[PDB]
Order: sequence, then structure tokens, then C-alpha cells
Amino acid sequence: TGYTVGDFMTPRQNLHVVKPSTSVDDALELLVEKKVTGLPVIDDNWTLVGVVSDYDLLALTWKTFNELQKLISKTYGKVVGDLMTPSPLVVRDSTNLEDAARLLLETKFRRLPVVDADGKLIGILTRGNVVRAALQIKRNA
Amino acid sequence: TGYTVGDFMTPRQNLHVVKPSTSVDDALELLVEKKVTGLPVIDDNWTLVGVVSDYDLLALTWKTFNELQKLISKTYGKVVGDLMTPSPLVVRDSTNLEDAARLLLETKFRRLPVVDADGKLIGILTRGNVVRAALQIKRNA
Repeated sequence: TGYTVGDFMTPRQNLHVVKPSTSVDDALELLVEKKVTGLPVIDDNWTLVGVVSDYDLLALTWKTFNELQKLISKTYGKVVGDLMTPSPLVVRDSTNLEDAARLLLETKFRRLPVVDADGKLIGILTRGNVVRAALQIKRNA
Repeated sequence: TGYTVGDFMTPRQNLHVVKPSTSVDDALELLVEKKVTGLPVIDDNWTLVGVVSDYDLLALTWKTFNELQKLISKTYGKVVGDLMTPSPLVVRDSTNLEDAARLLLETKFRRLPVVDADGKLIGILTRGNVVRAALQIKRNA
């Protein structure tokens, strides 16, 4: 009963992923290039293994450009695996939308990777996706 | 001396703008489609008149889908103008990057519209832009 995550999630094709081996610098570049603040982390086979955020990659956040440069300088040789959150909360495409919506707010990541039965990353549910759903629904008898 | 906003700001062509007359619903749609949480508000001549965020449009922080639907239901007939923050902090393209970076953190909007001498919106400086700058600087020594 009711809509499901799969109805409104961000499709795999619009995901921005990194791996535990991705250098912090490259993850940061991806964040700024794709204009997102967090990234799902997969392994070589697209198994979802974690999530990582700007607040992980730039931990001690920064309050001045100088402090930021200091952080950027110390990223060399570091890798996503060291800073990521493993085993994050996930949902399935069949997950009830209202349940998923609740969960979004219970994870610091504020997004829910969507996985299939094999634990492969197939999408992500963002707060924006949930708002889009509420909007689309209003738009109907 | 040093880098300036103009060197790293988001170009006009990549802005997502609304007007004070934009319906709340359309602004919400634009937010979710462009995957941003805030929007500069311009008038018909691209004069920057304000800024508006998801937290403004959905005030009337939702914590469940049902609460969200309640909010979405009450957006009808409302416009951005009522909910926006007028006369926001802005910078110029010539603004010193370190100064601008500091300011980003002093505005709840967490972005700085960039205007020209006529007060026209010509870009925006985001935290992501500033991180991009620190990265680019490091790369070149």
C-alpha cells in the first residue's frame, strides 16, 4: 500500500560513486564537480560498502580559507576507505515511501542508498526525491 | 592581491533563479530538479532581489512524509516573494576570495550571490566553489 522508494529514487545512472580506494582528493573533486555533499561508496562490483561526506573528507568544518587550505594540504595519500561510514542504512526499491522518508532523517548522511537483493547500489533516496514525490502526488486526484 | 570571487564562482549560466512571483510549488520543483537547496531570486531584469531556501518554502523541517504532504498541500497560491529573504549579502567578482569565503559562513543561505555594478546577478559563490579553489591552488603548487 502506498508509493515505494523505487517510484521516486535517484536512478543508478545519476549516482556519483567512489570506492574505498578512491583518494580523498579525487572524492573531494567529485563532490565539488557534481555539486553534492556526500557520496555512496561501492566496491569494484557495485556492492554498496559505505557512504562518505564532505564532513568526513574535510574533518579535523573549516571556517576560513586558510583553514581549508590546511585541510586540503593534509589529504595527500589518504583514501576514502579510511574516512567512510561502512554498512550504512539502506532501503530497497520496494521499501514503503513513508517508511523511507522517516529514515532519511535518522541517518547523518541524510540519504538512503537503495540496494537490490544482491546488495548492489541501484539508486539513492534523497530528501529532494521525497519532496519531488509529495509534489507529484499533489498533482493528482 | 590573491584570488578573487570571479576566479571561482559559479557562472551565471549555471544559476537556478526564481522571481518573487514564482509560485512556491514551481520553486520547490526547481529545487528538486536542479538538486539545490536554495535559489537566488531575481526580478525581470536579473536584478538580484533576494534568496530563498527549502527551509523557507517548506516552513508553514518536516520529519515524516505525512507532515511533508501537509506542507506541500498548503503551498498552493503562495509565492516566493512572501517567503524570501530580501537584500541578501552579496559579493562582486573582484571580491577577495578569502574575504568571500569568510562571509559564506556568516549567511544562513551559505552562498553569496555575485553581482555586477548594476546589481545584476552574475554568479554565485558556494562552499563547493571555495573548496574547488583550494584544490586547484594546491594542484598548481
